Order: sequence, then structure tokens, then C-alpha cells
Amino acid sequence: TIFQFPQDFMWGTATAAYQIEGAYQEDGRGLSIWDTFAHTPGKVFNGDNGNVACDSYHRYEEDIRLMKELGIRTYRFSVSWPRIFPNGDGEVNQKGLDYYHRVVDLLNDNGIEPFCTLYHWDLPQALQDAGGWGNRRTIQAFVQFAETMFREFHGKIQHWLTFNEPWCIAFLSNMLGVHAPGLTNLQTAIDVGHHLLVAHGLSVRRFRELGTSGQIGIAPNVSWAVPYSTSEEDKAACARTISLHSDWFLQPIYQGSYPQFLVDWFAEQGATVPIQDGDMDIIGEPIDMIGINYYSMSVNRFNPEAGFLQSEEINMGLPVTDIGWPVESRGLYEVLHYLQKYGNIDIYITENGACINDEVVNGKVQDDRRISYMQQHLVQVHRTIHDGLHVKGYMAWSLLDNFEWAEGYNMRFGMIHVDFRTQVRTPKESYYWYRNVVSNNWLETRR
Amino acid sequence: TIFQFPQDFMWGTATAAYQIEGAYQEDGRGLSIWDTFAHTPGKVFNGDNGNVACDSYHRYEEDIRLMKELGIRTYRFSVSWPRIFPNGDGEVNQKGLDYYHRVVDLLNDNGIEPFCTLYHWDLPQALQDAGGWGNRRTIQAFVQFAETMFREFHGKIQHWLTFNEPWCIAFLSNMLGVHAPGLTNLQTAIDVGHHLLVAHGLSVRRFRELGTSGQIGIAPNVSWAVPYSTSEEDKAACARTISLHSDWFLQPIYQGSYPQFLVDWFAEQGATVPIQDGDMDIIGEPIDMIGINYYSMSVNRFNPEAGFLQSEEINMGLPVTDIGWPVESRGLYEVLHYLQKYGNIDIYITENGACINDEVVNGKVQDDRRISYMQQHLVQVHRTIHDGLHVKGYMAWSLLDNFEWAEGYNMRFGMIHVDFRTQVRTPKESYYWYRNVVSNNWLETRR
Amino acid sequence: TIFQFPQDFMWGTATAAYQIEGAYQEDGRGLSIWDTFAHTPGKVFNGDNGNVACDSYHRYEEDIRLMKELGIRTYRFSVSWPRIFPNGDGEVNQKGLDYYHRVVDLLNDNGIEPFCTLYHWDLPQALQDAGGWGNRRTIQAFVQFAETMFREFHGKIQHWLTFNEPWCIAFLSNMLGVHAPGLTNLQTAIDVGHHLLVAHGLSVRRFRELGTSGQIGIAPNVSWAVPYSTSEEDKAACARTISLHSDWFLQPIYQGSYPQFLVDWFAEQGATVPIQDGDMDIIGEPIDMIGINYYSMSVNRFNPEAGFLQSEEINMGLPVTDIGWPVESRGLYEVLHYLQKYGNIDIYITENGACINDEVVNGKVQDDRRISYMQQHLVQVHRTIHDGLHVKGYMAWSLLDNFEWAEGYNMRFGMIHVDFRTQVRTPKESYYWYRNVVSNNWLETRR
Amino acid sequence: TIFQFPQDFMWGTATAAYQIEGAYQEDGRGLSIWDTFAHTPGKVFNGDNGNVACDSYHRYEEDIRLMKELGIRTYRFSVSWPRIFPNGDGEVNQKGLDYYHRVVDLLNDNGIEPFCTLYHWDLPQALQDAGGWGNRRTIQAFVQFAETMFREFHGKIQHWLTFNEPWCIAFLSNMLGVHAPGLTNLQTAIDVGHHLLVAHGLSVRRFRELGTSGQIGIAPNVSWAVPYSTSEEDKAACARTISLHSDWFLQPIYQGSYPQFLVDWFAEQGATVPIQDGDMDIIGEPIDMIGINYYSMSVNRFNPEAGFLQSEEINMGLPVTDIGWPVESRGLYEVLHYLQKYGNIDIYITENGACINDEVVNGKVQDDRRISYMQQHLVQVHRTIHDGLHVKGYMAWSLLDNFEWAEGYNMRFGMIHVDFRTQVRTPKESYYWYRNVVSNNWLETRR
Repeated sequence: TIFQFPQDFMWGTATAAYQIEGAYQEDGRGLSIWDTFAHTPGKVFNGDNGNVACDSYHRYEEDIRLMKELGIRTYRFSVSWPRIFPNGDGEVNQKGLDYYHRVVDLLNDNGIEPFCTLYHWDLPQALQDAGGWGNRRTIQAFVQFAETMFREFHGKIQHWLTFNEPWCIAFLSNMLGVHAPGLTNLQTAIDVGHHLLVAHGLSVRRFRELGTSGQIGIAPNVSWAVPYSTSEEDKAACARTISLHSDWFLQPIYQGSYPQFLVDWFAEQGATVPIQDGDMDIIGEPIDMIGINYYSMSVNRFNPEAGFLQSEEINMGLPVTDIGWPVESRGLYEVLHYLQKYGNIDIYITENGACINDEVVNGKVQDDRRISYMQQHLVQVHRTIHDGLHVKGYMAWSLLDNFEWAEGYNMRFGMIHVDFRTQVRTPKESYYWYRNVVSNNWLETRR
Repeated sequence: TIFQFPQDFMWGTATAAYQIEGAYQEDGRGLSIWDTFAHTPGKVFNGDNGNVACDSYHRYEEDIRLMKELGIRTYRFSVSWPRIFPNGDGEVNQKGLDYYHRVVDLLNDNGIEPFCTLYHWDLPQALQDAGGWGNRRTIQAFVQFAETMFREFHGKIQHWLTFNEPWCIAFLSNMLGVHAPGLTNLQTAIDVGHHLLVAHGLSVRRFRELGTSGQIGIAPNVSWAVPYSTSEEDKAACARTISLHSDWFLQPIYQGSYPQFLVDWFAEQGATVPIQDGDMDIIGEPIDMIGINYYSMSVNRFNPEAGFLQSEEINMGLPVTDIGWPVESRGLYEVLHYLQKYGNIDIYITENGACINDEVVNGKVQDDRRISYMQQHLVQVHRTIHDGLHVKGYMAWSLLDNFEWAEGYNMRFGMIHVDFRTQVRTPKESYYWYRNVVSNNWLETRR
Repeated sequence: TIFQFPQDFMWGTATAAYQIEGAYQEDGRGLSIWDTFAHTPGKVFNGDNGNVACDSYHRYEEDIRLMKELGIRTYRFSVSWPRIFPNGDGEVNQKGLDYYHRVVDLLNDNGIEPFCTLYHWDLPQALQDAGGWGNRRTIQAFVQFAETMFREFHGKIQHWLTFNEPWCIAFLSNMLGVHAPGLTNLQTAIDVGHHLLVAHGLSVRRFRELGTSGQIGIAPNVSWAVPYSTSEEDKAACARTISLHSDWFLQPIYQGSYPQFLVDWFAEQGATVPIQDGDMDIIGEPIDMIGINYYSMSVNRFNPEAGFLQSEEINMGLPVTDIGWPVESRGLYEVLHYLQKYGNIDIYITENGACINDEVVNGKVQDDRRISYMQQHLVQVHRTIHDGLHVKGYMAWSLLDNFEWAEGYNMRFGMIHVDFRTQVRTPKESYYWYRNVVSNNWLETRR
Repeated sequence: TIFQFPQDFMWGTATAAYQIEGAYQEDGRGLSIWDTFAHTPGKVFNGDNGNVACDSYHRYEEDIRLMKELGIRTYRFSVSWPRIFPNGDGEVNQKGLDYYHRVVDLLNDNGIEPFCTLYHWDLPQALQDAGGWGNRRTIQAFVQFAETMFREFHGKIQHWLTFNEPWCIAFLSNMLGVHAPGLTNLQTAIDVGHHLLVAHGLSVRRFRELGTSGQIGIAPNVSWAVPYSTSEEDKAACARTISLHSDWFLQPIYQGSYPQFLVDWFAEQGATVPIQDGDMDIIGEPIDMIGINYYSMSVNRFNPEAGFLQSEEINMGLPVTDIGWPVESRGLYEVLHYLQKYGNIDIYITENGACINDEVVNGKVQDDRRISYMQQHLVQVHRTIHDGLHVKGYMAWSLLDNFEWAEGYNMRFGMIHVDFRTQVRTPKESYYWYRNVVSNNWLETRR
């Protein structure tokens, strides 16, 4: 089957700063909460950290040459906050700015549109010392950071996201302790989520007041759960699972309120959203688009023991990736249709890919399972576009094998293999497959 | 996840006569339309036929010993019609009967309940010469055959199916020409479907009048199609695809009428169901259960060029079996819930498995993909049971690698490998996996 | 057996422009009908195109160094028309000319005689928009192109071909829709064939009037079919098959008329050659030699269903190449003797080789099957030379693995492996074998 | 392509006595000239002999069971002369007769028609001591042998051949010294050829006079040579090559004279046929059919140094079998049409196969090259049948890997592998392929 994409469909790949950039102490970079986390025994697999990662602080020109041969039109990257404000608050670091000017100018020289993520999880440790996103002062530190980038990069970047994956920043990091800063306290997690949303709406204001170029949105990770039985309780469990990832952030943005059922759920557990007067109005600032990060889908049942959402995922026997996620691409189709509750808004798939850990054998990385995964999810993209939904582009997660957070370097997501021993880049067989798709601008499934 | 099945859940495997029985000219067996078909150049891959197949005419004792070690409770098999009535009409062949007495007695000796399929596609060629199922005389020949088996096997068989896969018998065989008798004429296909349904209802009558033991139903193959877009036309295409396999036979049985939209569809193509007065009443004869044959699921779109149903299947990029079918087990869950339109009727999964063509390597057949397939579909079975649906058992398709109709021996479905060179049986790794499941009577999915 | 070739025998390799040149938008190159074709979903395998191909636009020096180590005396290449006349009609592009000056000067510097093909299938899309070879205006556009090259390259090129494979240009492209422009209309195919023949004779005139250096001919692909039975109808079917490839173009050239039996055949199908007064005289312009392109041979029988020539090829069970062609080299011997009907004309084998898809393993490409194929066909060449036929040289198809038209890059013909990932060249084992043959100027078959 | 054979086409396999029978001293068997030859250092590769061969003297029942599973209709075998007349002349050995009665009765029990070759090269050494076929007394010894077999096996054998491969018996054995008795003298070779022809015609007389059942003919090996150039001298060389194998024996039989050109040729070399009055009349005895033994084809040129026929074979570069013969199946088609010079006589292909030396790997012999060879030659058979030639059956050379004369056991021809270490039989993959062809009675070539 041949799937022809729209003429102006935006193909890309995506990275984040702390996962790829190879120089954590260089040019006066301050420490993030993730340097701290990764440097703590027991937090990250094998004690891996992003000290060197892909050395993309130094090897960005080769990566841009590689993503130019790809035939790609955008590149999503994040900005290291503590490179720009090494304390989070104080005086700007021009060296930090200069690096991103070197990157962006190169991208722009090569006809690749920067898609910039301001916040991808590297909060300056200095601000964490003051309570991080639990402290409202961090909202102001963020708006300053945002302003600085809006003004510095005015005509160079046309696509902006405030926050990558608010669910992770708040709940995975502060309720589940899995990600930096590694806390396990519901109220803290809810504080963090509320404050990043205020920070978000205030940064969109600044963007509009400064007349910055391009468009600006936010990029939630998106969950999809489908009930094991037909019971109302299994249905409720799935509603909780879905809504906390997306609706909990998107309904304040789009509709001026938090999901009441989840508000009530957390009240049961004795936690309340720290909403001040004027907050919901600020959060409701009109945004131009959103990014959607999608990897996986699940079948869940109510289970009072199954975590703070009491929603257990069923091992259905599906084939999983090397990180252990079942591949079921329909979840993308389903969640995109779900999100039509906020209107036929502009949506970019700002992350989608697979942990497939193949390595270089006879000069190539024969990652057929990555081609398979991608091909399945691109069919769902074409499908939604042909349902008339405004899905505007797709960024493959992961240009490069990189530092996969609590997994370390063990879990490979890249279309380009990186030997962390040598820093040598080997474009995988998916790379050349993707090159074809993004250059032809149609996909074909064959037997 | 541990899936505990009901105490009295019925585990099995399934075969058909012409696919496994090794002796097509033996003991006065007449020719079926499938001997004829398989003996015609171009009809079956490689000119394979069931002349020898698995030689189960001779090796049934070893197979019954193997399925006894399996820990299984039923065995679904079909009866070769032209063994019993070598012309279809005339005098009974006692040698034919004796063979099935040898098989049944053995099964019953071993605590395995026979699940008998009267018609699994081997129409006596003699009756085909007279027009086969297009001729109503064949209805009478069938009722006679049915009676003979009901009376001969009275207390020995407690589970009976009239017809296996009416959609194939009628449409695949007479409209698409893919199966014997290999015709391509809608009206003939509709005649055949109508007449097998009258034959079915008349045979259930006889069953009740003779006070035969056990329960009697029919075993349709079941299709499930889900629309590519949200359009009414794609929806309509999927309704046609689903309904012709199941509703077209089940709605006459359960509700006394053919699906009107499909009636109208075929009228458009100039074909009409040859319904005589009294026919629909006969077809509405109460049955005790149905079997459901499920392998696969599809995403379809309306396409006026896509065959007589104008319903095109989309290659979605999913992993396929070795015969080329995507595995998506949810379709089983979905179609079982669909069929609740006829009531919470008793349902056996009388076929489900996968073509996985692994062969013997170092004394074993490491058919991990078959274990994977089966495990996924058994979760769907537990799931429906726990939705309160009366799903009563599960027969794995295929005890043995066998003669896969127009594929010949190329496509292996068995849990026991058969080297057709030697007739040697090698239980595959799925066999020992299934042994565990059916003996423990619970399944576990693990990573 | 030792086969000694003539002292002044001309050994070569061959490429075409769109198959190898790596820069389809570069230096004001206009689009050909093959860019268009290859950019259309479904036309070429895997959506491959010649956008980059072997990048021979940039890597020609390395290729010329490689073909210099080969010990070769000519190089057949084609000229990209839309590089010279980016619209087909308008003003010359000097950058296009300069490239071929860079190539030719290099060749001439290295003692390798250019063998130039003016037309190898890349009609400017602009002219196709006006009807392409169906339009007589394209005849004039072509003569202009030809002139430009004759005058630019006067003393540098001594060997010229107007058209490569007229049968493909006309019938494969316009009747069978397989090649650009992908039409399926007999009359159009016949128009195209007639107009390229007028274009051809007019270009030979110009060549003579301008006093251009060297010799000029045309290079048909040559078919050879041998009848399955001894019937007149099978014989007739083979006559049609053979004659449409060669005689249909060669008999106008050499004898001033089209093959009447094929004229009558096409009249039956309602198509007529658009012959204007003076046309056949123009086409009969004396030419200095022809090239012959030979790959394969077939056994055919009359079959009224077997396409517009009603000539079915029999699968005889012969070993095939990786593109699926039987190797039977006698067909070369046979067709060279056949063509003696036009006189003992000068003939170059301007293409012969095999799709053998071996890749680099331990630093070499062990393409023994290519050595085998070549060795068999070179025996046939020596054989005809020793029958006193004026066979003047041999060009191996394919210097380089390249863009094999509707096959894309899947089908490798090269004596030098190209990794299209890297553009790395690895001379195959046939390269070093050919080096020996062309340098010793004799071949030896051994067991 | 599907090739349907005639309903009553005769499929078989073939062996000879000394090549397979495992018991050279057993039951009073006298020595043949091949025991003698094989027991002489330097005559046979590796000093192999037929002392044990396949032990088919003892294992014939298993072989007949194997050729029964094949689905075959005839079996060609030879009779060991010195088993029946251990001196050639004297008193019959009943134990010898009994063995062949055990073999024939078994065959006939299994519905396999014996196709009996009286002479397959094992002349009693005793007669060789008296000059063998150079002595006319051996003609009488032979007629006696023939009678004995005609009378003993009257109603049991319906298909008889006097001599297998007269060219070998005479010229290969007595001119070229390659086969027993290993002489190199033209005149002797011509004597042998003339005397075996008188022996042949006299034996056909006896056959008719005794009213023996069935039909009787002779089975020449058949050569086909095609000239390298178009010269008369190359043509003449090929005529000599072809005619000595077939015409030299067939023209006395069918036309009452030896090929004059070959008569003159040998007269030049000072040799004359020892023709007595009445001889040519005896040789012209009407025969019912012939067998044709075909393996290979060649391209030859005149060369005054190229042996006693001055006809050199050109190594054309074609792929060869493991004994080093090029496979070119058209030679079968060509020679069958050639032989129509004797009328549309009944012809059986009483030998055709390939030396392919594959061995047992993982329990099978993957002899794809043998399937390939056979498939090509069976197409030629269908082809001639469909040209209306009376080709009546086909016997594959070789049921079993066996003693390949001067090659010993090194060169395997069998469709059943024999481990001469163990005498274990392993039917090769060609066996199961042939089983399909001979049982369906049609062949299919596929890609």
C-alpha cells in the first residue's frame, strides 16, 4: 500500500541537550538536576551519566551533515538551561548562547528548520536547591530563560516548545522518583505540574509581546490505555491513565480547568493543586500547536494496588522492543482522534521511535525492527491526516543513540549508531529507509 | 500476567479429513471435489494433493497417543463423506464407517471427546457432476450422510458441527474459484450458501428427531475488518466484509433472514438467493452452540475496484505469519463481542493458529512465533470469558502439519511437525508449551 | 580453449547518464521524463530514482581512474539532454557542456576513446509536456541537441550513437507503460518509433554536413526467440518478437521500409505508421556501424493472449540471473548471423552483461556468475569474428552498479560494486578477470 | 509453465548389473571383462570395482520399495551375463536365473514393468579370452544367452533391449581403451561393432520365433555436436561425431547399410567392416522401438589432431556437472528430431541424468542442480511429444548412486544417495521432486 504524505509535511528527528551534548563542565555550564541525579549511585543504570554522551557539543557539524543527507526538513533539539543561566537566575553565559548560535546557523545554512524545546528536563541544580518547580520563583527564572532565547534567536527559530513531557517532569520525577529530582510525593508532583503550566503560559505571553517569529506550543508525552474488561471500573482506570499524561496539562491550556475527576481522585489522596487567582487565566494562553510524544499503548484494568492511579497494565503477550514496550501503533491513531476534544488543533509528532539495540555487524546496523516499528506508526499518521486531522509533521526519536535517562546508554533509540567508545557515527539501515521516505514524501508497505 | 481458565474449559486441536488422511483410494473411498481440484494443474501450489497427506488413515493411533500426552480434552476432526457414501447418494461403505469407529473408540478410550465436523469440504465428485451444492438434491444426499453418522455414532460423539466455514464453501470456492470446485459466479456461490444452510437446518432436525446424543452447531470462519478512515463508505465496506463471513449464515440461523444490505448489494450485481417457501423456517432450527474459526484481522477501505465487495485491505505494516497474515489478536475479542448480537450463545473457538514454517533443527522445532501467536489469542479468550461471554473451549489449528488446501504442504500450521518424506512426527516447541497450558488450565505472560 | 581476439578489437564498459550521474538539479539541469517517472509512486521499485545514483557527476575522475586500470580502450556513456538544453528547445547550458568536456578530456588524456550515446532515454520533461516523441517538433529539438554536441565535441569523440534501444523508447515506454513516459497506446508507440527514426536520419545528415569526426550509428536492443514447436504459428510468433526489436528500426535504415508483416500486424490492431513524404528517404541515411545490446534469448510459442505480439515465452527451466533472465549465449551468435541480412555491417556489442547481486564480503565481491556469463558471451563474439563477421568491439554493461530503471538500485550489473550508502567503489572479481582478458586480448576457458 | 505429459507416458529409473549388484563371486557368478578391468591397477579411478557396489544382489527389495514410493511405472535394469552363463557358453546357472526371478516378481508384484537390458557391458571373461566380440563365436554365445532369458522370462518382461550403448562397447572400449576390455585398435572396435549388430539382429529373430511377449529394441548412447564455425569442415567433423554414436548402428538396423562417409573415413585409416554375406540382412531385422541415452551436447570444430574423428570439442564456458559435462538440454530436442530420418519410430529415453555429488547434510541431500538438470530435459521431452514425435517414456539415470565405470564411486548419478560405507539409502531431494512429476504426470517450471 502506498501512503502519499502532504506536500508540506514536516519530516524530522529529535534529540535533547543532556542526552547528546558532550561537555557538561565546559564553557561555564552549570550543573542540572540530571547531572546530580546521574552522579548519585543507584539512580541510573550502571552509573551512566551525560558527562560525555554523544559529544554533540563538539560533533554537531557532522551530525548536521548526516541529517542533511537524510533529506530531513526540521531538527528538534533542546536548549541546556544551565549553559545559558549557569545558576538558573543570574547573568547570561554568552558561551552558552554562542554554541546554540553555531548549531542553529548551521541548521539554517542547510535548509533544516530548528524546532526548539526550551525545557527538556535540565533544571539548574541551583534552582532545585531552592525547591525547583515546587518554588514559584522558578517560574520567573524560566520566563527569563525563555525571553533570553526568544530575543537571541528571534529570526532564526520558527518553531518553539516550552516543555517536553510535563507528565514526566512532574509525576515520573516527583511522585515516582524515577527521574530527576527523584522525589516521591504526590503534592510535590502536583505543585511541579501546576508551576510548569504557569511558567508555560507566561512564556507564551512573552513570546507574543516580544513579537518573536514562528509558532509556540507544548509537547506532552501521550498515553493510551484500553480497558481489559467492559466494566466501568476498568474504564475509569484507563481514563485516569490517559488523562494524567495529556488532559491534566491540556485542559488547563485549552479549557481553563484541570480534569475534575482527577482533581477529586487526588483530593482523595489528600493533595490539592496550588492554584492562585489569575493562574488558570495565564495557563489558558492561546498556543499555535502542540507536539505529541508517542511510543506505546496498553490494556489496563482497575487494581487498587496498582500505584497511585490504581490502574494495572496487562501483559497481553504482544512483541516488545528492547526496552520492553509492546508495539501497537493503533494507539497513535486513537489518541490523535481523542485529542480532537480540544479542536482540530495543529499537531506534530515530536517523538516516536523504538529501543532496538542492534549494533554494527559488517559495517552496518541491520535494525529491521526499527524500520518495522516506524513504518507501522507512519501508516497511522497518514491515516489521521486522511481523516482530516491537522497532523503537521513527524520527528523520529532519535537522531542518535544517546543517554536514555535512567537506562543510560544501554537502550538505543537512534537511527544513527554511536559507538560511545569512539564517538563514531554509523547510520543504521533505518536511516537509509527513512531517507527514502522523507525524500520521496510517500511510504509503501509491501510483503 | 496469570490468566486462569474455567474448570470445565475444553482444550483441543483440530484437523480435517482430506488434509491429514493418508489413503484417498483405499477401502473404496470415492473421489471428492478436492481430489479433482488438487489433481488439476494450476489449482494447488506445486501440484500437491491429499493422496497421502499425513497418512492419518494409517497413523491415527500414534497421533492419538501424541494428543493424549498433550493433556487435551477434545479432538476436532472431519468425516470424509466419500468414504461413507463413495458416490454421495448410494449404499453405505462399512469400511469407511469402521475407520471412524477405530478413531472414535481410541479417542474415547483415551478420555478425549470427539468433536465431529460432518462437512469439511470433501463433496463426493459424483454429486458435483450433478451440480453439487448448486443442486438441491445434494441437500438430501447430505441429510442421509448426516443421519448415517448420527445413528452409527450415537453414544460415542457428543459434539457435532454440520459445516466448517460456509463462507469458503460458497464464496471462496464458487465466486473466487480459489477452492474446489473452483467456480467464479456469484449466483452459484449464493446458491451453494443457501443450500448448505437448508442442509444444515434439516440435519439439526434429524439430530433432534433421532434423539442423538450431545449437541450440534455450525462452525463459520469469522472475519473482522476495521475502517481505515472514519467515512461511512469505509464503514460500509467493513460491514460487508464482516457480515458475509458470519452474519450471512448466522442471521438466517438465528434471526430467520439474510442481511438485507448484503441482499441488496448482491441484487445490484444481479444475484438473488434461491429461497423457496419454508426454507427460512428450516434454516432457523435451534442449534446448541457455534464454533468460530479465527486467524486474522484487517483494516479496510471502500474501493470500487476491490473485488465483488469493493472493500480493500490496507497493508498496515504489521508483522505477518509465513502465509502472510498479520497477527492482531484483538480481532478475536472484537468479533466475539460482535456476535453477542445473536445472544450470549455458546461458542467454541474451533480453529485458531498460525502458519510458522520452522522445521526440525537439532531434534526440535523452535517455533517461538507459534507460541507467541497462541499466547496472544488465548489472552483474548480469557478476556471474553471474563466479560461473561460463553466461550466454552479452544481448538488449536492444527494437530499436525498438513495439506493446506491451495497452498499444499508448503504452509505449516501444526503443533506437531510431520516430515512428509518419512511421515515422522516431531512435536514442536509449541506442543510442549500448549501441554503446560491445557494441563495447568492457566496461562502466564512474562517478559 | 584459447580464444585470441583481433589486434584492434575494441574493449569497453558502458553507462548511461541518468543511471550514474549524481546531481539531477545541479548546474541548471532540467527534469527528464525519467525524473518525473521515478518521482511517481508505483513506477519504480521502492521509489528509487536517479537523484544521486552513483554521483558520477562528481566522482567521474575516480571512475576514469578505475577504468584506466581495467586496461580498457573505449567508454560508452550517454549525454544528459536536459543538462545541455534544460528545456529541450531553448538556450544551451554551458555548465552542462563543461561537465562532458571534463569527462571527455579526462578519457582522452587516459587513452580511452569516448563512445557517445546522444539519446539514452532522458527526454526533457518540457518536450514531453508538448507530447514528446509523439510530436514532430521533438525531432527538431533533437537535431539541435545533436548539432550542439557534434560541434562542441568535434575532434574529441570519434564514435557516436544517436539512439540507445529504440524498442524500449517506443514500445516498452509507450505501449507497455513500463518505462518513462509510461504510456500504453500502440499508435503512440508507433509514432514515437517513427519520429525517433526521422530524428536519427536527420542527425546523421547533420553529422556528415558538419564534417564531424569519427563514425555514427544507432544501438538497438536485440531480441532472439526460437520456436517451441515446429509450427508455422510458433515460427511467426518468433518472427514478430525478433523483428520488432531490430528489423522494425533496421529495415527502414538499411532497406527503406518497415517490415510489412509487422505493418500488417499493427494495421490489424488499427495502428498505422505516421509516414510523411520524404521520411523513409531521410531514415535511409547511410550509417557507419551499429551497436547491438544483447542479454538474453527465449523459446516462444504463439499465444493469442500473450500480449500485443501474441508470442508467449516458455520457462524452459534454464538457470537465470538475479533479475530473472535465462543465460543462453548462443542467441548472440544467432542474432549476429541473422543481422547479416543488412550486409556484413560493422557491429559493436555496446551492451552485454548480467544482473548478479553479490555484495562485498571480506573486502571483495565474489561474482563468479558474472565472470561465467561474460566468458560465455565472449566465446560467441570470437566465434562470429571467426565466421568473418565484422564485430568490432564489446562493452560490458555496466562499469558500475547503478540505477536499473524500473528496478531501481536492487538489480546490480556492475563490474564495480557501488555502496549507494557511501558511494564507495569496490571493483568486483569480474573486474580483475575482465582486466586480464582486455589486456591480454585473448580469453581462455578452462575446467 | 505447465507441461502436461501423455496419459500413458512411461516414467522410470535405470541401473546396470555390474554398477549396482553387490556380489561378484556369489552363487557361481563368473568374472566379466569389467571385473578384470576394474581389478587392473590404473584402469579405474582409485582402484574402485563392482565387487560390492550397492549390494543390490541382496538389497533389491528395499530398492523396489523405494522405487514403488517414487510412483514410477518401469524399471530399467540389466542382466549379468556371467551369472547366467558363468563361462558365456556352457551350462545355465539356475541361481543366476533365480535372482532375476526374485527381482522381476517383486517388480511385477508392485506394478512396475521390467525394462530389461540383456547386454550392459559385462561380457564373460571366458569369451574375452577367446577374443570377445572380435570373435563371431561370441555372437552365438549371445543368442543363446538371449534365448535363455526370452524363454525364462516370457510373460514377466514386456520390454527388452539387446545392447546398451554400442558406441561405448565398440569404440570407447576397443579404440580408446577407456572401458573394458581396454583395447586401442580401430579395426577391433569396428569388428566389435559389426558383431554386436549381427548378435542384435539374430536375437530379435529368436525373440520373434519364440513368440516372446512384449517389444524389443536397442539402446544407443546419442551424441549431438553443433559446428563452431559455418565451414564445411567443421560441419563434417560434427557429422562424424554424431553419426558414429547413432547412425553407425542405426542405419544398418533401419536402412541396411553403414554410413558411407564414415565407411570411407575408416578406410582412409585402413580399417574395414568385416561384413559377411547375409549380415546386413540379419542386422535389418525389424525392431519395435529404440532407447536413447542422452546426457550432453557439444560445439565442435575440425582438428586433424583431435583424435581418430578429427573433431575437437570447444569449451564454450557453459556450466558443467560434477563429472564435467556441460548441461545444454536442447541437444535432446535436436537429436530426437534428427533421428526422424529413420521414421517416427518409438523412442524411450532410457538414460538421462547428471553427476551431482552432493552428500547427506542434516539428513537430506539437497541436490538442486539435479532437479534443475532434469527439469530442463523433461521440457525438451514434452516439446518433442508436442511436435508429434513418438517419445514413449523417460528413465532417470540413476536410481542409486553406483559404480560409474572408470570413475568408480566418485561420480554420483543417483536420485537415491548410497553411503557405500554403510549401504544406507537416502532418497535425495530430486527423488521427491521426481515423485511429484511422475505421479502428477505433469511438470511445472517456476521462478
